[PDB]
Amino acid sequence: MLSIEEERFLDAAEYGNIPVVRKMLEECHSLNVNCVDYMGQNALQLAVANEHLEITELLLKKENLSRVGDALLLAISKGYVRIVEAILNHPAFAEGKRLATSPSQSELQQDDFYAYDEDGTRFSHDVTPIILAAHCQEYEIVHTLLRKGARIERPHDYFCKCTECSQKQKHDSFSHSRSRINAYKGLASPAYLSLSSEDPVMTALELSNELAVLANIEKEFKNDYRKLSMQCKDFVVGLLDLCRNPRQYQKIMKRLIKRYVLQAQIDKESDEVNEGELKEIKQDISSLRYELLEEKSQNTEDLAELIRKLGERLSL
Amino acid sequence: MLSIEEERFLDAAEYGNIPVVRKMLEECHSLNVNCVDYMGQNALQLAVANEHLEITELLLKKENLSRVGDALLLAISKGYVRIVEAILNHPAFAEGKRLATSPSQSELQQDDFYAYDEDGTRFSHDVTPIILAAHCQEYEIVHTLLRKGARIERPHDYFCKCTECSQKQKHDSFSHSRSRINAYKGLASPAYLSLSSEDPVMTALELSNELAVLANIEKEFKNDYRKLSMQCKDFVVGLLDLCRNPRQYQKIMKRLIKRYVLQAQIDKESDEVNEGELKEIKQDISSLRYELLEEKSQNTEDLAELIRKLGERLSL
Amino acid sequence: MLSIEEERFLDAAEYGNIPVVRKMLEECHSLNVNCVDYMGQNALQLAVANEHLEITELLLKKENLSRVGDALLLAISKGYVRIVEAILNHPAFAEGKRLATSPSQSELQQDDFYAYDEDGTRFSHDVTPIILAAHCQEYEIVHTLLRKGARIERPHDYFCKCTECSQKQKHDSFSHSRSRINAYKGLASPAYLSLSSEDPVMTALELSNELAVLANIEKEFKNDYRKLSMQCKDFVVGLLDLCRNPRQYQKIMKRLIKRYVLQAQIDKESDEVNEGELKEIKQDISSLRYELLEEKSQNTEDLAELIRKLGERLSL
Amino acid sequence: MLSIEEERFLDAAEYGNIPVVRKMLEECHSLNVNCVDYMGQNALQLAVANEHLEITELLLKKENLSRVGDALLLAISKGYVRIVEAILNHPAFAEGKRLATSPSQSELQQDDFYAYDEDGTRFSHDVTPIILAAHCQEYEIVHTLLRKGARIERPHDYFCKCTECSQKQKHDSFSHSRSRINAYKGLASPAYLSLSSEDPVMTALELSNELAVLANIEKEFKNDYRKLSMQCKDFVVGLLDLCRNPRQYQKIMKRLIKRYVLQAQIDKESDEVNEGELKEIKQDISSLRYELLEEKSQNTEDLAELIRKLGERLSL
Repeated sequence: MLSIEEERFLDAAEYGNIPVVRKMLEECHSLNVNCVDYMGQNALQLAVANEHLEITELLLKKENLSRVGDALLLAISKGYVRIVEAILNHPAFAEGKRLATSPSQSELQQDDFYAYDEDGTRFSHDVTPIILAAHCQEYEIVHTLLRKGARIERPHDYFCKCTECSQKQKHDSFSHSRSRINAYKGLASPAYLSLSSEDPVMTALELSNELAVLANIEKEFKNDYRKLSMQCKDFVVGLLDLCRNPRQYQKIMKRLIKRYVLQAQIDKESDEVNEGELKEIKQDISSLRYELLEEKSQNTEDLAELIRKLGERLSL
Repeated sequence: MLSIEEERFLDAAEYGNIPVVRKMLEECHSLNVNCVDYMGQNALQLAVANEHLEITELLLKKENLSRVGDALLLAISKGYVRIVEAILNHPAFAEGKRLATSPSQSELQQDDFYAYDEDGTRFSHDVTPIILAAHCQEYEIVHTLLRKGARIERPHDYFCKCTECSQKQKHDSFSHSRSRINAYKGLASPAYLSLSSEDPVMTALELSNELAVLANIEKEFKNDYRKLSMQCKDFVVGLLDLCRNPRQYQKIMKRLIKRYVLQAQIDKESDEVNEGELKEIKQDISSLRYELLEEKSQNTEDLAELIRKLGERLSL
Repeated sequence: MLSIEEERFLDAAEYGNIPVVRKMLEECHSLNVNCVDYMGQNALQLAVANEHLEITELLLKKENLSRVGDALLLAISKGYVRIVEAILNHPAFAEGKRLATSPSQSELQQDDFYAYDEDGTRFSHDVTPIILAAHCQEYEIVHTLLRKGARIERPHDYFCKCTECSQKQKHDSFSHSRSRINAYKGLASPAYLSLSSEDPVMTALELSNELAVLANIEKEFKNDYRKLSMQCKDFVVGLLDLCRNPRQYQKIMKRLIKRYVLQAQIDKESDEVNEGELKEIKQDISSLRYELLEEKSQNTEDLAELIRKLGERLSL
Repeated sequence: MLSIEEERFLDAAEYGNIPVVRKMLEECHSLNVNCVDYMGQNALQLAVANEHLEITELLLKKENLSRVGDALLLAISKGYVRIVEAILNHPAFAEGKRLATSPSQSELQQDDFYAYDEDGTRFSHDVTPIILAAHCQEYEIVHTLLRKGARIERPHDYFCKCTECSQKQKHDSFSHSRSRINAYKGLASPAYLSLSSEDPVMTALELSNELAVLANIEKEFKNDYRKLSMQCKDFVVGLLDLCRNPRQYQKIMKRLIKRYVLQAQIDKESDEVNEGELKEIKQDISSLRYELLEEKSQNTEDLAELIRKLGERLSL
């Protein structure tokens, strides 16, 4: 099943045995990168799912064997930012990986024998931030390149083929659950009020259909909350006048962008507390533990070298 | 009542005085392992109930005097995993201790003059994980050997004798509260839908009796939540078709196992916060405190040795 | 108002500048122990109210000037235990300070120009644990000596004089709010069911009066919760039989003591989280900060001494 | 967009790279203080909004380029105290900056191209503590100088001009939301009951107007809660008599000040937990990480110097 070195390396990747991870990796043994436990653990997914930044850095140093897609979906599926910046600095990125032109075949950084598929066999990596409304990740993605599928309503060329394949329409309502959350339309492309006011007529035309109804009604609710929240955070008369309707308009829009984003980040920081955040704090404490103890052992090794030098001097 | 060394050793076992625990244990005094305070504290139960992993390792190094049963029931009664792996690596385990063939007599790793009996004088150690739905501990136990009592409904050979003894039927309803929680039937033996659908008829036949009624009704509720939750996490048509009803079936079942286990672990990590987790964090901080301070004292001792060597050189 | 050394010493007593507290105290300046800020802060009350154990130890080393009563009432008014054990090891204790024979005059370890009076000008120190139901502090106190006022109902010798003085009857209902909470009657003196069943008739005789009514009704509720909770945690028939009514009786009573105390400590550890616990965690982190940084500065001082010795050797 | 040193300095100002902040600042490069990211981040606002006290100290050491107004509004908008004391020790303060005599023009320590305006283009810095009811900050401010606008009801000299300018009346109701919260009237100027009883007639005269009604009704509710809370915390008859109506009166008022402030601080410390406090704890852990690791690297540098000295001795 599992050798001794595999269990050492996997518990090291779990619990922040960072110098032990070093002394396992820089030894040239048959290290067997991508060892999987009873579930999909993959020795890197554990490092992402437990806030181990430098372990992910050391694993991305070895670009021989990896599974980067589930790693990025873990790092976005929770509120991590540093791990996302570490994963995006990789030669399988930087205008090498897009989302629009893609068949049903799987490949590198598309999960197969996955630990978990997030939400579908055809599922973009810019869909996970918007369902979670994580803003800074969308800054990073749209600053790279806006990754939106630009969904289409029945062209019937190859869309009818995928309609005849399987339950694609769940992914259709899911793709419309992309385009109307707070974070992307608060960051997409200017005159946000125009796009916000062109959404709910389209989702009511979706409500002409009768399959996924209440979800689209909730999307209309979210659009209404957007409109009211944009009407709330206004002080002077000109703010209200251009919320009702050149350079000053774009300045006022950027001001309301800043206000809505910062009040959304305040509203995220006034909630209850999940246990995963305490899991992250415990892993921080354990990483401090192993780093400080084994670098103190390195200090004792340097003192032993100095003692050997002094003993060689005293023997002389 | 208590000597000075006993109070030192007990507060050391409480609060993570790990090098003080070392300098007490490796001295060959009359150390009096298994000293008990005002309640059952036992100098090891404090280490388990306060997240002190290395103290439990050092105490399991001395296999002279111990009380392992309450230690394992503490380590499973809370969400500890490392302490469970430390306790199970012990010569009172590894196919040396089973659960089925057992009389009413107590023995080693069966608590007597206990700090606490968990739920009964005849109570298996694989019952505590399932009431708490801790998954990884059940992976470890069933990977050792599935430990289920395989309960029986009135054979009247010796079961009638224990019926005439005492209130065994509370333990009967308790033993049926084992077999229907999420974690074990999500991990027992394949075609989980068959076992889940054979449960509620049997618990309705229990509802023919009128002693413990609402508990069995709640078990039927939990089975219904299982069935609906298994119907939720499906995407393609074949998933729904084999949830409705060879190799592909077993693959689809393992996929749904992975999905349900990971969404259950996400649902555990989105709750409120008990104070015992902050107790664990405070004990982590205190363990860091004592480790770093007294190993820094060891560093000063090494520098004092180097100073004595340099003074002996300068005197020469 | 405040000199520079006073502000240094007060912020040191707040935030865990433990070696700075050392280098202020062991210097023989006019240190002015008991400096008070804008409110009652007293340079020791800050150490108690912010979890600074070693600072309280160093302040109790200097027994020249102090204010111990408010310190003990802070340490009991929150859930501290180590600070209580540190304060009780003091020559103003250990059968030197009692609670029954006491006039209205204030003295040492009775607060005057206090930061705060807890609940009254005549208020025992064993009343604060029972309102908070902190168990281990009551173990320590009753193990020293049970400190109960043994309240009396209208003797009219000097009780009528204090009745004619002021609103003593608020303290009368408060003194009856001592004697019926979970922790003391779970730890007072055996046959707890007898005392629990003799309480509510007496509090109904208090309900014959009409001043503080709903409080006494709530005390009767708490007594009912006690009786039902004692009826819950029973397994064998003999437990129920002696809960209904020699050596085995005392054994069964001690078993139910252990069970009720441990389930009460579990029920305390499953609640929501107040911000004061995070204040304690932040003060732990700051204490680690200042200890590790300034003892690392001591290590650099020792290395500078070794460098001076090596330079004196190389000059030779 | 951003150079390499700018990204290094900004992530250092975020995450507590305190010796890296030192080695960036004390190098005499074109460091570009006040670099702004995608939103207003300003390299100091990140240090304030993430609990980095020594980074704010090092940034206030360089008084060349700064933005102090948003820094103080961040430090007061959350519950920080040490950062407020660090910011107020600055030559743009100490009776150099007032609040009453001020036109509509912006200047130093008045935000422009701000990250965020808190509540208005004319908004005093003593308004943020009272809406948050932070007590110690108001002690510091009123101990400097009470900063209240002393609002006026229609003088029509220049007040009518600002009435004709814009929506000033939102700031009028906001300025009345200053003067009636718990913290300031619990700390303003004696006979608090007189001011508390002169408030609600004035806010009912505001309720003669019909624009902001329910807010003023809530202010009357808060005044009623004040009056009832002051009536609660009384024990002797004289306390009730002077709450109903010389030296003893002022003593009793100061006693009730102490009692109400300390019970308000207890009521703040019994709430649920926001995630921003865990953000502060994570930043404490990361600051400990970088400090201890890079000062341990300094210790290794000192040992390397000692090794070079010993090698020069052994070569001799």
